Amino acid sequence: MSIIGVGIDVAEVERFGAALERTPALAGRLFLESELLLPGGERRGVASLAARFAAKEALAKALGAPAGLLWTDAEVWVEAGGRPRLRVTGTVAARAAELGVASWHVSLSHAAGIASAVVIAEG
Amino acid sequence: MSIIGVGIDVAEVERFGAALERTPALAGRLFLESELLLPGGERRGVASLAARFAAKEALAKALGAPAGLLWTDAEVWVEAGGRPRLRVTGTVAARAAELGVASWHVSLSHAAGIASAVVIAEG
Amino acid sequence: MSIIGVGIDVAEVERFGAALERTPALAGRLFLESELLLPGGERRGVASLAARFAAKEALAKALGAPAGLLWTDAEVWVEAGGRPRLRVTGTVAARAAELGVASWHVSLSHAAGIASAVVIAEG
Ligand SMILES: CC(C)(COP(=O)(O)OP(=O)(O)OC[C@H]1O[C@@H](n2cnc3c(N)ncnc32)[C@H](O)[C@@H]1OP(=O)(O)O)[C@@H](O)C(=O)NCCC(=O)NCCS
Ligand SMILES: CC(C)(COP(=O)(O)OP(=O)(O)OC[C@H]1O[C@@H](n2cnc3c(N)ncnc32)[C@H](O)[C@@H]1OP(=O)(O)O)[C@@H](O)C(=O)NCCC(=O)NCCS
Ligand SMILES: CC(C)(COP(=O)(O)OP(=O)(O)OC[C@H]1O[C@@H](n2cnc3c(N)ncnc32)[C@H](O)[C@@H]1OP(=O)(O)O)[C@@H](O)C(=O)NCCC(=O)NCCS
Ligand SMILES: [Mg+2]
Ligand SMILES: [Mg+2]
Ligand SMILES: [Mg+2]
Ligand SMILES: [Mg+2]
Ligand SMILES: [Mg+2]
Ligand SMILES: [Mg+2]
Ligand code: NA
Ligand code: NA
Ligand code: NA
Repeated sequence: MSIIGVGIDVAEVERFGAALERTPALAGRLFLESELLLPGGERRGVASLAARFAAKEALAKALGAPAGLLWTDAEVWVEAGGRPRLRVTGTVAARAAELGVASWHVSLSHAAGIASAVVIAEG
Repeated sequence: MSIIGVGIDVAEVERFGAALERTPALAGRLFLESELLLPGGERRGVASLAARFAAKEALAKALGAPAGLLWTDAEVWVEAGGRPRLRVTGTVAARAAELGVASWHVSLSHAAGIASAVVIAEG
Repeated sequence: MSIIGVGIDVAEVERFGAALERTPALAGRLFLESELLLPGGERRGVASLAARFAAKEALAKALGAPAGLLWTDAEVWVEAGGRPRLRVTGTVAARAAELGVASWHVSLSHAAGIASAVVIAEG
């Protein structure tokens, strides 16, 4: 295998929270039900959601961000140890197949009011 | 192939714009004519230029930033879909050959007053 | 080989400096003697240390951040040309072996009050 694409994205946490609050429908357009909850069942916070949004944008960049990708066709899930993972379906899986992507790698960070993500697509 | 180097760079957009304005000659030392324009023909903005500068610094880091690299020997170009790409020539191509680099991967982001880039060299 | 993990981390420089000053013992828990010095022998500054901390956090993320990793078992060292490198020992080396990691790639940046690092584990 080799690298097919890389993406980076930085989101301003305050700006992202304001966007979610402005339009009630927005959270459900960007996130699956599972992404909106913490492992315990509590509602996921704004910085953590902003990092997940950054991850989806970074994923889109790694694929050359064609038209037709659905936010909900990229899912950030979490291993027991706390590690974030990408699962792709539908439109995002189809674009990944066009490019030959077999494996996804992601990391998230949030500090100083910004949420950051890096995504590497390999295949 | 495998990874030969990775680079990251973050630039403060306001500081970068101030530098360009202070010294008229600076833009032409850092950027090719093509990089200074948008696809339509309009002049590229400061945040976008700062991200391109960050990309060139990240590229230099991926190569171990030896003396003798010219800014103008790294070019950020843009696919129809909007995706940024690196093309290397001259001094930067020669250093890349020393290390066996065959492929370049880049992504750019700008938010909250900062421009960010990640570059991976593979070969 | 292929990619085993990626990590990113962003640290607020001011917050990190305040933490070091608050607890004298903290620097020695996070850093080896060698990391606390510049090539010349002078004491390494706060932004540079914050970037090294970010690197160790990014490394931990690339390995899935299990319990039991020691800060001091990840070392940032510097090539003559100025390039940062990772050397892993003990607990961090053992976790890397569990995952099959043969090679480490790191880059650091600090601007606009934030220190950033990206780490890729390959094997
Ligand atoms: C293009 C997009 C990925 C950019 O991400 P963003 O977080 O909004 O903005 P960022 O500052 O982080 O990134 C912008 C950079 O990404 C890069 N980018 C743009 N198009 C890209 C593509 N086709 N592939 C890879 N990278 C792309 C560019 O380098 C751009 O900077 P530049 O124009 O100065 O060169 C994003 O806006 C998007 O998903 N496009 C559609 C917008 C939209 O309708 N929202 C999503 C729902 S469909
Ligand atoms: C070295 C250079 C790449 C750093 O990038 P920058 O955007 O200016 O500063 P950043 O904060 O983002 O990066 C600094 C970090 O990059 C790393 N860096 C320095 N030298 C490096 C090299 N040889 N290879 C890879 N990374 C290097 C270091 O880890 C450094 O942090 P540290 O000294 O605390 O360990 C950059 O200053 C440069 O191009 N060097 C020459 C300066 C110059 O004259 N300008 C360019 C025209 S020649
Ligand atoms: C988990 C840890 C790596 C996070 O790094 P940080 O710089 O403190 O915080 P960041 O904002 O940069 O990163 C947080 C993100 O990292 C990711 N992360 C958490 N656990 C992870 C793990 N097991 N593997 C990979 N990434 C992980 C998550 O995506 C998290 O965001 P989310 O919970 O919203 O999804 C770090 O706190 C740590 O080393 N854990 C132990 C804390 C500690 O005691 N200090 C270190 C001495 S043992
Ligand atoms: Mg963005
Ligand atoms: Mg953004
Ligand atoms: Mg820099
Ligand atoms: Mg910088
Ligand atoms: Mg962190
Ligand atoms: Mg952090
Ligand atoms: Na499916
Ligand atoms: Na040439
Ligand atoms: Na050892």
